[PDB]
Amino acid sequence: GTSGFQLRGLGDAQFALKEIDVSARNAYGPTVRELKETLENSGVKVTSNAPYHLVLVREDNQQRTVSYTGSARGAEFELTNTINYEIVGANDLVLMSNQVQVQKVYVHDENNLIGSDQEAAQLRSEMRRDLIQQLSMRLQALTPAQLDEAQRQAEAKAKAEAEALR
Repeated sequence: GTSGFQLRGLGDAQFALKEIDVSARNAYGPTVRELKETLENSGVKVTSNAPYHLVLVREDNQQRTVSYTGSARGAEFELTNTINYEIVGANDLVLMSNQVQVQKVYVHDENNLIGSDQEAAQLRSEMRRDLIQQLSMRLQALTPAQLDEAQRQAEAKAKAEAEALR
């Protein structure tokens, strides 16, 4: 009677990358924080020792008036968020760089002439979702091959300039 058999029920899935470092450049914000959480909770292990580094360079957040499309006194507010990040491989060399953005608009009522300004901060709670959901996704559509080649071609270019000079 042999019973050298294991169980089943593997729901875990494999990804391209399996380890990645979550870092930020110049201070730190919520974005880099939720990144680490979302990546960890998606099975990804985040280490300091990862071969590829995600570094978020800056986080911008635009509040401005779009004015009313007409001759009335409506005029709502629009919010554009821009999160810049870079993919650093080896030698502190940049493999690729990208920024993600989200554009929301605020509901402005005449009765809420003042309230709309106070409510505008309430959206901010939800804006926090947008960034992470869409930002994270790029990390799934990056493959080790793209990262490896991005280093290689960069090494060639950076060094080629050195060989060209003198």
